[PDB]
Amino acid sequence: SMSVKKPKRDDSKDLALCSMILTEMETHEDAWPFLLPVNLKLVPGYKKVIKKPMDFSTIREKLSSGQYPNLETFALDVRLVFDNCETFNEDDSDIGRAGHNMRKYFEKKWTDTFK
Repeated sequence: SMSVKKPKRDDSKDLALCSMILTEMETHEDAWPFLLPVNLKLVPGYKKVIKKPMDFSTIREKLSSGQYPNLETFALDVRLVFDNCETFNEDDSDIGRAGHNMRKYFEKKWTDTFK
């Protein structure tokens, strides 16, 4: 509350560390469905169904230009990528499996880097 604060967690490395995580996600062999925005002209249904499209290249640009206020807003966009994928893709498809794999990979790196 006013003039009453918990001890200051050091957040000075968060930007660098989210960039490293994002590099590791970008270079994973199963990243290919997620590297670029879904082409809304060429993929029927996507525009109407997926209210907030997100992809690794869009996260990279937001990261690089100070559009994440804190590390939690960064994780919310990474998770959005996988939540969108599960909304649109069957679990038993190459893309569906890719999304599960990547979400697992992300959540481990997130825990090991920050928790």
